[PDB]
Amino acid sequence: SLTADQMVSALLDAEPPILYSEYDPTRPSMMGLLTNLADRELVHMINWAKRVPGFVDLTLHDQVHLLESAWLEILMIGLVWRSMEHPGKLLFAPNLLLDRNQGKEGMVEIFDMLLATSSRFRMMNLQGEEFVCLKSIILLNSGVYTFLSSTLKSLEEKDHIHRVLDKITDTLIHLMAKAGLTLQQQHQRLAQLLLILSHIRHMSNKGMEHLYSMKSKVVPSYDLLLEMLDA
Amino acid sequence: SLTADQMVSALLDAEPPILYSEYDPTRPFSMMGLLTNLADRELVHMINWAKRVPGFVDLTLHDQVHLLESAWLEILMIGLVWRSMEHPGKLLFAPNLLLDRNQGKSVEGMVEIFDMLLATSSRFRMMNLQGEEFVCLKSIILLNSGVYTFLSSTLKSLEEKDHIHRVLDKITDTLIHLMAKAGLTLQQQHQRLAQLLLILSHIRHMSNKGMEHLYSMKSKNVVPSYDLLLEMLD
Ligand SMILES: CN(C)CCOc1ccc([C@H]2C[C@]3(C)[C@@H](O)CC[C@H]3[C@@H]3CCc4cc(O)ccc4[C@@H]32)cc1
Ligand SMILES: CN(C)CCOc1ccc([C@H]2C[C@]3(C)[C@@H](O)CC[C@H]3[C@@H]3CCc4cc(O)ccc4[C@@H]32)cc1
Ligand SMILES: [Mg+2]
Repeated sequence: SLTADQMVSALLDAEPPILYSEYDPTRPSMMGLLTNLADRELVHMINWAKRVPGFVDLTLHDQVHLLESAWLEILMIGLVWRSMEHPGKLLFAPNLLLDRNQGKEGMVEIFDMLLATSSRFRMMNLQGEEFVCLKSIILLNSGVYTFLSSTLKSLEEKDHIHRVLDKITDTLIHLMAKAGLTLQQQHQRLAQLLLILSHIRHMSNKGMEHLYSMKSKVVPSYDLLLEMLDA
Repeated sequence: SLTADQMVSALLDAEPPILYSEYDPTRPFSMMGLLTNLADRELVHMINWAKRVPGFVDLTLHDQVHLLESAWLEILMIGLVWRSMEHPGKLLFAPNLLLDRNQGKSVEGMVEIFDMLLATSSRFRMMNLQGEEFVCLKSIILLNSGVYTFLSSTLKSLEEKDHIHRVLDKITDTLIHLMAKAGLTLQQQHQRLAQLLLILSHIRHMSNKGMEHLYSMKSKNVVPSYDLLLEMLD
């Protein structure tokens, strides 16, 4: 029942904080810093996911499935968003801005992919309001095709998810109309934004490939995610 | 310069044929071998199709190879999902190779992917995806999949990226026009456009999982090389 303006207000209000890397800056490695940062960001991501309109209407199992599918894409879109005003570098945290040379485990290709994404956001002059919409779309869409369930409940859950996704589409279009874009510019920009999400999916897949290769007891389990969502 | 109708006409005409699996149907019924040979032959036709997608051959041959390298398995997959739409619970790899979920388990690499593909065809059916929309989506995959990974900012590459995005914009216009022709409201148009493009993220995911398996095989030419793709495009 939320208006487009109310949807934007809700998403802006739900935004998680920007966290810091944990290292003492007076002291003279990187994977441990990034892993600890991501570990702390995931806790705040669960809080954010619960404030995305329609997300807590789903079952806890479906909430876990969506977050299990989307968490690294959500970390990556956040990283790209905070790196937009840092050409050629990635702002993992305010105290951890790395260039491509510093990027050289698992980042041989991904670093450049992330840089290219932030470059594209810059080319498009992506707005904060648009960004939070995109991030919510990732949460709701990434796992919606892989519930592996044809129960009556699951059919209803998928319908709900797509209704909420439709509302966010309406909201994105509304933001563009507010800005004075023509109808043609509106549907072109909508398409351009959603097509970037495929690239973010690609980057997450490559990132998840590395995390699994580590064989470190480093990918959040279903049961960990379930514990956090119901806490 | 193409109009929306002309863009659709062009894409419909560029459509590759549906190929058959190569096995003797009188012999006892090898699945990965059959599927690989099928895909090998499909890829040859895919290159012909790609060259007929408006705007594609305007690109440098290097950039054409890069786009196809990025997109080819996605394109095979959306093709598969399209020709499986009217076969719930099954995948029509070829007209003489219709596999169900149980048979899917006989296929290495498909423990999760088979169900993912089925879910996509189910979603296409629920949306009543039209042929005109399908060819638009397939062209979008070709142009979009590799456009952020050129790893070049030569003046030429800047121009190539702009061109690609202008063509992508035209296909967006074309999709919206098809929906308007069908009498959808403006709200329904932008909702459906979004629904269609969001499925492309799932298709990328499936391709990445498929590519993971192909690389795991450590089989020469089971992933087409850059030079193989270049030889076919040229
Ligand atoms: C969350 N806990 C439960 C599990 C730890 O997950 C992690 C641990 C480390 C990262 C780092 C390290 C990588 C995966 C590299 O290898 C290849 C891509 C890297 C990503 C990039 C995205 C990203 C964004 C962030 O803002 C913080 C960390 C990271 C990552 C990302 C997620
Ligand atoms: C093209 N030549 C140069 C290289 C061979 O590429 C191949 C070889 C075999 C396939 C098969 C086997 C798989 C990858 C499984 O493993 C996991 C996903 C499978 C995909 C599914 C998509 C697909 C669609 C087709 O219409 C024909 C084959 C296939 C594939 C797909 C592509
Ligand atoms: Mg704008």
